[PDB]
Amino acid sequence: QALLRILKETEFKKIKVLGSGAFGTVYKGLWIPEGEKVKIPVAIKELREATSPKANKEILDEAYVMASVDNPHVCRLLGICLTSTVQLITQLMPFGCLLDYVREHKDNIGSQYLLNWCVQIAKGMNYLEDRRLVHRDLAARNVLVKTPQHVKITDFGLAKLLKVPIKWMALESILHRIYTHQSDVWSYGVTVWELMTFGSKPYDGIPASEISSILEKGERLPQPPICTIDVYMIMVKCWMIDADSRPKFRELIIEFSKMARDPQRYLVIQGDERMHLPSPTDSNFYRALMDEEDMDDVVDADEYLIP
Ligand SMILES: O=C(Nc1cccc(Oc2ccc(Nc3ncnc4ccn(CCOCCO)c34)cc2Cl)c1)NC1CCCCC1
Repeated sequence: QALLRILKETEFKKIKVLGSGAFGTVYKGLWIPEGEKVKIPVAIKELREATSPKANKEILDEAYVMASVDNPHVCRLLGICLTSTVQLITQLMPFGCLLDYVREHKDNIGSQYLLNWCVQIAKGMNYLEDRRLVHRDLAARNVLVKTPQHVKITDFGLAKLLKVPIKWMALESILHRIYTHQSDVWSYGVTVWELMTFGSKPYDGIPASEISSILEKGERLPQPPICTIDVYMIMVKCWMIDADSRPKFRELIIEFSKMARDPQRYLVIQGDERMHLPSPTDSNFYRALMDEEDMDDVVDADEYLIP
């Protein structure tokens, strides 16, 4: 019944690799809770750096807060396994990361989807601010697609305890290692900019070492071709030097929700009205994650977790 489930090595299996980078490797696999006779599709993140049994209580305390998050726009930590390594277990998000998604589907993404994703991300970020949890690493690479209609924030927590994403960071975080919910708003603006450019790399060609001086001179990310000046001004406001003058996530939810009621007024996308995204049944990203032989008689995590 534990909110943070403590999993034995025997209670999960890594089936295939999903991704690999800085902090470690993510696998698609199955959660098979002991004696419960049920198989749950999960992702498994195994951290690169070794762990000691001493820091374990500090990791568990941090992990408890991550396991406590319950919002439809935030991924919940389902379980943890601490041995020589730290392994984290979460619900498999069967469409992958949003950064990749928008790059892939740039020809079938309408203004309605883009604006709805902005709303969902702000709602998730507002929920973390209610839990007094600064994300520190919001970016489109850390948002996951549950269905084309529904995205979720991931990769928050353990950050201060365990490469620097300079181009997403607020100026005060770069200069003084100040992180707050208002620095998260700055990263949210870069995130929205990534979505609206269908996954462009921010400040392409500018080296990370020069970013602080460019921001001090007043330079910012340019207006995405699809964005009206109403939408671009929201982004610009997220990057004000004065962190207290930036929008709050609560205010962002309101503004983007208004835009989402009349989407073609705020984004100009050629052929907008005719754009459709492949369903779970019609998707080959989805069917590639799920048509494996070992992904046979499974139960979705949201279902299993009905108390
Ligand atoms: O890790 C966290 N916190 C944290 C917070 C919550 C959960 C959580 O667990 C996971 C997070 C992400 C993923 N990945 C995926 N999950 C689901 N479906 C897919 C599909 C493709 N992927 C792969 C692409 O994922 C993109 C996101 O990386 C997926 C896997 C797990 Cl288990 C870790 N903080 C770190 C802070 C810095 C130091 C190290 C800890």
